[PDB]
Amino acid sequence: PLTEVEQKAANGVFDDANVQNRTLSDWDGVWQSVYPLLQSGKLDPVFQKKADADKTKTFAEIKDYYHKGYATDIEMIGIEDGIVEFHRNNETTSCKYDYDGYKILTYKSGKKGVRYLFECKDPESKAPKYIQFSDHIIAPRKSSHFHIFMGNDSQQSLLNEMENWPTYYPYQLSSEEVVEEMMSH
Ligand SMILES: [Zn+2]
Ligand SMILES: [Zn+2]
Ligand SMILES: [Zn+2]
Ligand SMILES: [Zn+2]
Repeated sequence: PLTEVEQKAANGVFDDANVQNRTLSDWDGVWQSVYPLLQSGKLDPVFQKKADADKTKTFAEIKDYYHKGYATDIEMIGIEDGIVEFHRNNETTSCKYDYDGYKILTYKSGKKGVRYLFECKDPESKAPKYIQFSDHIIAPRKSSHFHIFMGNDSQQSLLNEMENWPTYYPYQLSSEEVVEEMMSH
């Protein structure tokens, strides 16, 4: 239903006074890394239509951007009931994360983002200690796909990465369904 104002927001325009707190369950769902769709060339039409409206960019450099961009080996995230399970190699880790606010970011492009931060306070879980969802939303609302940044250093390091953003769409969707979305977008 996306409003028109929620849309200048997704594009990185918003007043820092409009961001609001979100909860872990904006991101409940079972979810699939779109990386394998990069790798089998399933996403090219996206990177195509994009070099078609960017004269600074060739199909080549765009693809290379999303390659470095989506690379993860967390194949699959499942989030539900306060817990986040990561699937890397026929083995999950999970942890009951705790909301720890949001950082507002301004990118080198003058453009802005909000990372909604969480942390694992479980001594006994083996999940990443620090996670940050960023999903182009600034206020409570169910995600449609998201970037998650994850690490065990601090929050600030993650805040520092602009290089990698493993990107997740819902498991329901077909490859055909995923690309469709990244165009109508
Ligand atoms: Zn501020
Ligand atoms: Zn698995
Ligand atoms: Zn993004
Ligand atoms: Zn989308």
